[PDB]
Amino acid sequence: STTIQYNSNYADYSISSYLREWANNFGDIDQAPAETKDRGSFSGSSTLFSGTQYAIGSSHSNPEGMIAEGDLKASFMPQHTFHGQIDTLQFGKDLATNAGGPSAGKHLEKIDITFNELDLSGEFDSGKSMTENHQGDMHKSVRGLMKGNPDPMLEVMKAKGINVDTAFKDLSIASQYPD
Ligand code: HEM
Repeated sequence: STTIQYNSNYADYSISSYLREWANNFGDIDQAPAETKDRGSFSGSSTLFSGTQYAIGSSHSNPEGMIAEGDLKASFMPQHTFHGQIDTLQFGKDLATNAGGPSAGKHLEKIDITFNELDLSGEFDSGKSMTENHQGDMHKSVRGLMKGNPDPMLEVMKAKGINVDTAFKDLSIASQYPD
């Protein structure tokens, strides 16, 4: 039931084509300095590590950013597993905080791509090991993007039957943002 909305500027792009460009400019978060490192923030919480929205900016002083929305949970130390369900995934640039500090959540100033009703799930089990907790679709695909790697997300999407090779122009589940 997933659909996609794209800026008219990325009509010649595909899901893979775009995400590879976004990730390479977002960069691997671990290779970044602690100086400029952004580990993302949760909002709609009462919580430091859960909320309805998760937004994170590039850790290499680049404009790229990402916003996930749904039922999101972070397990923190020692496993640090991102689990729950992502309904809406959005990519763009210039992450900006909403009026009311981080607590009001953040927004992207330039929206490129938006996945809707993606149904990106993942469970966490405290009794189980880290390795197996990291196999969840949600964690391994989002963590991959955080490490500037679009590949895990791309095979999760392909497993969902979503075409990641066709340009947004001719992709049936994708429509263009009115400019
Ligand atoms: C407000 C949000 C978050 C904060 C403040 C936070 C904090 C931290 C801290 C302090 C570390 C240890 C330092 C380091 O390894 O660089 C860490 C590591 C890590 N983080 Fe996060 N985290 C957050 C959310 C997330 C999310 C959403 C993911 C994945 C999608 C994630 C995945 C990881 C992983 C895989 C490690 C490896 C360290 C280990 O497993 O021992 N974290 N995080």
